[PDB]
Amino acid sequence: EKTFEQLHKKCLEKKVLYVDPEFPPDETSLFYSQKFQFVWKRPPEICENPRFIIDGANRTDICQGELGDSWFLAAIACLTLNQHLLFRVIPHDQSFIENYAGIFHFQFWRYGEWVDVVIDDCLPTYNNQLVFTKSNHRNEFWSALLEKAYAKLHGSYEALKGGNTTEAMEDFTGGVAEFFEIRDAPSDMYKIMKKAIERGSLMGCSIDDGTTRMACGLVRGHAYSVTGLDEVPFKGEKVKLVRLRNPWGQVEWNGSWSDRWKDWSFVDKDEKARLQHQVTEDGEFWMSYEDFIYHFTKLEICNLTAD
Ligand SMILES: [Ca+2]
Ligand SMILES: [Ca+2]
Ligand SMILES: [Cl-]
Repeated sequence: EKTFEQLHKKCLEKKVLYVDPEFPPDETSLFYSQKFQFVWKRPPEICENPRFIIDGANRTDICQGELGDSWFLAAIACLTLNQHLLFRVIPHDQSFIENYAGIFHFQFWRYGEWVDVVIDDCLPTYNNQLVFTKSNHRNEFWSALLEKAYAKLHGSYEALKGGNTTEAMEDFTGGVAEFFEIRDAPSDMYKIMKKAIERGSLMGCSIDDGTTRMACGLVRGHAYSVTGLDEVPFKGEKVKLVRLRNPWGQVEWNGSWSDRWKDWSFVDKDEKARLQHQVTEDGEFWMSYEDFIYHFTKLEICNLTAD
């Protein structure tokens, strides 16, 4: 069939913007169950200087919109902790300012092989803003486009409503997903999680809802990304910590080790820097290992295939 390269070249020669026949910018690509609201617009119509990737592809670029696909977004965020893996999914040679023909592509691991998914860059908007996933930088479009490509792989945006983080992790790595009930967690699980993150394995977690917020700042039935583990010295003892990211890009733990916790004052300025401590409402936060195990019920690890 026609490769991305073939289609891209063709559009450039005809000086036309690609329109995807198989996943067109209309209601069919949005939903399946019902017929029901959004204007489709390409990023150069949304803003004056759109960019595919600004300041690197990282986890601050993944902010959930009006679609319940946290399971997928938590996994993208995890993937950005591992830049060399990330660039297999997101081909870097793509631009709005050079050889632009309104066509992009992404690679996913599917039937024991990398498959290429091609999309046009039309995206759902309302009042000229993205309604679905966006970057916290208003001119950056890779994450919105990746979501679109993944929606195409599943037939519609609506098909991304509900899923398991481990499905996305496998689709991005070709690794093998493993589950832990935190209830049955062994004594050394801090160490297990630490070794996994250092190995570049993707890790997500959630609080089971038997399938809007909690007082402590956590969200039930919601995929979080595990983005770090570390030990800090605090009042003469070493304290084990866990870092998580809510793929909403906001709404955080408000307990100990949270952003605004006063007893951060007792931590040395260099240690703060090593932990990348920042008081910012970005969805990312430290919490104690002890509080983590106490609130979270499910931990999912995707182990990279021993090449
Ligand atoms: Ca970025
Ligand atoms: Ca924060
Ligand atoms: Cl660009």
